[PDB]
Amino acid sequence: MKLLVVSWGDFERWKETKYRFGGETSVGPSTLPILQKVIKPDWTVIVLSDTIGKDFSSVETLREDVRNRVMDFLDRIGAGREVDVIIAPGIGEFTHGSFRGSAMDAYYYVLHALSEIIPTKGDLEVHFDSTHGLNYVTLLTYRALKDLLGIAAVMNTVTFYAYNSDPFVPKITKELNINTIETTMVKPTPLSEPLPGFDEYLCPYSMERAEFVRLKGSLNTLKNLRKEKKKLEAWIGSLLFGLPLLFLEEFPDIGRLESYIEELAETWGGAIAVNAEEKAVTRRLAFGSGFGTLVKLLFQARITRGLLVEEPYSIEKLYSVSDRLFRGSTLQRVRVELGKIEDKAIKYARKGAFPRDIPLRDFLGFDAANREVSPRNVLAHAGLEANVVEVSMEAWEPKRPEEEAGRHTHLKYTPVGLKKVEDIVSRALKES
Amino acid sequence: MKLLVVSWGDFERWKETKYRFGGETSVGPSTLPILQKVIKPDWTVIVLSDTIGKDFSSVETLREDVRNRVMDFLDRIGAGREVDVIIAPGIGEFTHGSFRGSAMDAYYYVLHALSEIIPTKGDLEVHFDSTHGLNYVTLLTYRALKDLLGIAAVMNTVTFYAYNSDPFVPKITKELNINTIETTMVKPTPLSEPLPGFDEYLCPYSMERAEFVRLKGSLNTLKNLRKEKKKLEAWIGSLLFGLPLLFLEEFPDIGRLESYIEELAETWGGAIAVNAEEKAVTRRLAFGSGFGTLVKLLFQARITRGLLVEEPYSIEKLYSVSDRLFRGSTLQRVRVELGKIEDKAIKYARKGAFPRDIPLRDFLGFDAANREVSPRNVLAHAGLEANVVEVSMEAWEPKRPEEEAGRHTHLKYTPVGLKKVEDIVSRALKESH
RNA sequence: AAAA
RNA sequence: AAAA
Repeated sequence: MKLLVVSWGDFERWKETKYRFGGETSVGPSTLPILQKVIKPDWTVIVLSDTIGKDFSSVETLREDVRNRVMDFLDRIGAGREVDVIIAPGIGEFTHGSFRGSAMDAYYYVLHALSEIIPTKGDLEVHFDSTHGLNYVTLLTYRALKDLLGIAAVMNTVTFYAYNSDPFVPKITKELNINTIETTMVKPTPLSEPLPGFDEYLCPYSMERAEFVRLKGSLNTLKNLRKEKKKLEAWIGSLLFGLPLLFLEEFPDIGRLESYIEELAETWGGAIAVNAEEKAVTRRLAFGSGFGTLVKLLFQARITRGLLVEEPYSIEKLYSVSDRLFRGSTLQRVRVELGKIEDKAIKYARKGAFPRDIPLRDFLGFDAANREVSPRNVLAHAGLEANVVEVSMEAWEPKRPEEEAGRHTHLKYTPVGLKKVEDIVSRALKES
Repeated sequence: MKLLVVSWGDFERWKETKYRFGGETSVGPSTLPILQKVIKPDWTVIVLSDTIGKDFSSVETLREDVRNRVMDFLDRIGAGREVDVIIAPGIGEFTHGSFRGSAMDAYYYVLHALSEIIPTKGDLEVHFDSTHGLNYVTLLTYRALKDLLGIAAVMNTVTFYAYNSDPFVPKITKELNINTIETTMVKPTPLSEPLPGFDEYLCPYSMERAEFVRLKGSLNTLKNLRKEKKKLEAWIGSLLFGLPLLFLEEFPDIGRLESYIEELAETWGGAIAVNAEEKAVTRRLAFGSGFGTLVKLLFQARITRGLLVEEPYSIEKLYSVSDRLFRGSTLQRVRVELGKIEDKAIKYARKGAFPRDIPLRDFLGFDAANREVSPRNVLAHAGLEANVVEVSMEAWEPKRPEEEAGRHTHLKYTPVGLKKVEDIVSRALKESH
């Protein structure tokens, strides 16, 4: 699936010019037609600054005013139906109004918007045009794209192209080439940051500190993350460190994460004070890093949702999860660890024993006086530590035990063992 | 070490205004003086475009023109002269003259320039200003900056701050606030690229096929790299996959890497045609991804050179190297592998046994089942695979051998063994890309 | 070329 | 420690 993203400023002030790109030529005031003609994208995203808004009655009359004039202009040069328009929150003192807020709200807002548009299934071919955006909006849009495509690259092949035209110089211009300024095959980069302190999800820009303590107290998100923070960090660690059984058991509730983000989102929007006479928007809450982390976490969950197999969690299923999720030395580590448990299960099967609800240490046949659960042993053995995992073999009549054992041997963490592992993986994620 | 990097356009076109930043305030046409007042950097880097220069009698009269005008502008404003100026190869047809070539030249040029500036020892606090920058130069400077800092963050703590001022609107503007648009603890990202084909180092932009083929065919770099490729990729993989013995045995020659980057950079430089009459700069050669990879490879080697030692490689040495290079489950896996060989050395020592030039499989006491060398076992055992490693125990008189065996036990790849590991690690680096 |  |  091919995707085109473009960073736009004040699209009206652009002049009639012609553009060359990929054995084609075009005439008009923007690059989008000839980009759409050569690239043939399955979908197009237009990131604009809201600061081009003129009518200041409220927030919906700014998001509307801007969307009216955008859709007018896309008709003028024929950009078709397959188009999403992200009106990011810009800032500054302009001719037709004022806009005050955190500069970084544009990143978090566009991160959030992109994370609902970019597909979570199949391979991605992403095309980015920086020709006519603001310096900071184009930079923040770029970083927001790469942050999400990095997570997408875990499960799928992701290629990224960035474009920019020859500079438009008004007095001496004949035609502007669309120069390719980047081509990269995007590296798989799973979420590798903990969830921050419960002060870094929404922050007060121009809100009184006593009023903040009031609204922070009413948000059900921060109270529900008080419980789940450690269970979610355990899942983040599962991908980063190669713990396939922890990946499955700690798999987050996607409906629940949707609702946390929706609440922080509409809480932010509802703190935007619009004065129609002073012509001045004021975003009194700013998005914190924690909002970013939840959006990246939800995106990583959607990307990997296909790998959440039905219980019980057998060796054959853990191999299958691992083969999709991990690469390099991590994948081979996990395969040797599962292979060890499988070979033991084969030996048992040949003797006609099928141990049920046996600690992994007893299954592998360990000495006593090594029951302490260490970081080293949890991370070095793909999270399959001898003192925190319980093994079960569902009894069957073997014919080819070397093939059957993997399907019939099931692993789970003991309730005590899962809390120790959560603590270890969460701590290791914070020391990073 | 605090570093300020600043993306600039036509500084002569900018209007006088006021800037707010970190409690202090500033009158002037540029953000740099207040950025310096508040951040108090140890060194400042200004990144701007060739396309500002006005003298086409030579390519070196064109850079000293831009440099002189930049030096004069720093006098006009409060800014100090403690600065490096990077004049990147820009594109476009302007009134004062024309500039043609690959747009991606700016990326590779700035990457190269920054690799010679960014210190390869100590922690790094990096501050990046994009207010005055032009779109592509700023994206490409940001990109090149992050790519090098990611390699730096393997050995040292690196923090990245990014700034952009409120947008400027004529006469409405009283004071432009300088916003922080990024604050990042830079993740350790070792190089995960193979060296590409000999098509992708220098390419012809505007040059006859035969003249290019002559220039390409004159490069010592491409001939040497043909044979050196696999050892360098084996080294790249050692950082990525957690193979501490391969890191030491395959540590590249910095002199040769320096030599390859100088040659390709001079070939590119010398292929710039400056037409004095009709005011035109044509860069007849373009940099390829291969140039970028080499610049990054040398930077990573400079960053890690402090870990290298002479040929006898002890378990204690592999421990201390691993604890600097590796993190997460990769580090913990390496320590378990070393721990196993250490614990076997302790056992041997208590018996008064000190085996020499013995295969690791015989050292650990293995079956005759599996002699084949597989990617699975090479990558899962931190490259310490039983059929490619030789153990040597330097004889001593033990008293507390649990603490003594580490220094007196040494690991070597066999000549056959090392070639098997080079293939597996090289192939795995190319399959993972 | 601080809204190609 | 069936390369724990």
